[PDB]
Amino acid sequence: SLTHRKFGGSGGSPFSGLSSIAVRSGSYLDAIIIDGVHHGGSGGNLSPTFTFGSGEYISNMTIRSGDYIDNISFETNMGRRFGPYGGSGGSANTLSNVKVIQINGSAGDYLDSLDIYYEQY
Amino acid sequence: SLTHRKFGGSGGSPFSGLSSIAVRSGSYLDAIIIDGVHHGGSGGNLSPTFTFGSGEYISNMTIRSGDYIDNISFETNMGRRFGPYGGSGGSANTLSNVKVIQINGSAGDYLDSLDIYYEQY
Ligand SMILES: OC[C@H]1O[C@H](O)[C@@H](O)[C@@H](O)[C@@H]1O
Ligand SMILES: OC[C@H]1O[C@H](O)[C@@H](O)[C@@H](O)[C@@H]1O
Ligand SMILES: OC[C@H]1O[C@H](O)[C@@H](O)[C@@H](O)[C@@H]1O
Ligand SMILES: OC[C@H]1O[C@H](O)[C@@H](O)[C@@H](O)[C@@H]1O
Ligand SMILES: OC[C@H]1O[C@H](O)[C@@H](O)[C@@H](O)[C@@H]1O
Ligand SMILES: OC[C@H]1O[C@H](O)[C@@H](O)[C@@H](O)[C@@H]1O
Ligand SMILES: OC[C@H]1O[C@H](O)[C@@H](O)[C@@H](O)[C@@H]1O
Repeated sequence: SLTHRKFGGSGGSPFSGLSSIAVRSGSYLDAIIIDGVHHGGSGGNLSPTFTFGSGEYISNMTIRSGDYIDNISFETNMGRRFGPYGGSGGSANTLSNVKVIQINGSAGDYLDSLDIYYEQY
Repeated sequence: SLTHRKFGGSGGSPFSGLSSIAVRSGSYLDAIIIDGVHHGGSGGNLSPTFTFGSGEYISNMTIRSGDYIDNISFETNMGRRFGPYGGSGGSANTLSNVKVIQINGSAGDYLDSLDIYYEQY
């Protein structure tokens, strides 16, 4: 069962465990790079790094996918855009009015899958 | 609404967006360092870095807290441990039989709070 729990007091300023995303891409996403840590192969070309500012989160994302992740694009609450990166195969799915919390997945020579954890508004 | 959606196919090796954790600790947790990104103050002492392997996740976690986070320890599904680090103040809460997805929180000079996102089995 997916949940969250807060521990501790009311002070300080909020932070997120997710800080940056880049991809390698060609016809597919060869790799996703999350907070600098590479997952996937060495093919394609490396994208610039998107670093989240304070309080900035993915609010909308379009992923093309089939057996792999073909393409990713996203927009943040601050109206900044990443991508599209990758190719034109697969089929498209969109998340809208969300707050992405975490990205897990699976990868070999390419990025096979993404598990997006998010809050749906 | 906290939610998960998977995109793509069945192949490759699993990875988590949450890759590494270290802390600065003394009496309290002065800071948590998530995938190399520092959150909190410069006091206490820097712990070694714990880095997750493919398919590895925090399965049990004990947090002592009060006004701040006093202490953290955890165990993984591969029987590895981190901590305990910090002091004996505050009171303990344990998450048992979980899969940690994300660690967010709030920090100033110390780690005021943690907001742990997880699957509860
Ligand atoms: O993205 C998969 C594949 O696409 C193209 O064939 C090239 O850009 C490769 O280098 C890359 O590995
Ligand atoms: O995801 C890679 C590839 O997987 C399958 O072969 C199909 O869904 C394609 O359209 C897609 O491009
Ligand atoms: O990443 C694409 C492909 O790469 C490798 O061949 C393996 O890791 C497969 O399981 C995976 O599907
Ligand atoms: O239920 C998900 C989400 O839906 C809307 O955005 C609002 O009603 C929020 O209160 C709520 O949390
Ligand atoms: O952890 C809070 C605080 O605890 C002790 O007083 C010392 O270890 C300090 O350096 C540290 O900042
Ligand atoms: O959390 C830091 C500190 O906050 C309060 O002072 C109490 O709950 C203490 O027991 C605890 O050590
Ligand atoms: O982190 C402990 C403390 O540090 C600073 O004084 C501020 O950021 C406070 O809000 C916070 O509670």
